[PDB]
Amino acid sequence: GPLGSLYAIVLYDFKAEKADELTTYVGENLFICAHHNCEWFIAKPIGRLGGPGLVPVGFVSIIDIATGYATGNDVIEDIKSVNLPTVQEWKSNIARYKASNISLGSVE
Repeated sequence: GPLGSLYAIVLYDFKAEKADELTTYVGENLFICAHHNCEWFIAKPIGRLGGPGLVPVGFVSIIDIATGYATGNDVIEDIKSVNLPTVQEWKSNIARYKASNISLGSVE
C-alpha cells in the first residue's frame, strides 16, 4: 500500500562489464536507485563506498517483504510506484538540488 521506498533482489551474480558497471552477487538483496529503458537499473551497494552502477533487470527481481517469491508483478509497475526516476532523470537531478529535509510521517 505505502510507497516511497523500492527494492530489488539479485537472483544471479552480475559481472560489471562497462566502465561504470557494478558487480553483484546471486541471491542477494539490494535496492534500485534508478532505471534505464526499463531494461537497466542503477544499483548502489553499501558494502563498498562507491556506486551507483548499472545492472541488468534479468539479474534483479522486485518483491515485497516476504520469504522471497514472485507474485507475478513487474518492476515497471513498481517503478511508477516509487516514482523511480530514470537514470537519465536522476543524473539530471544530480548536482541540481542540495541536501534538504522533507516532511515525514510516523507510525510504529
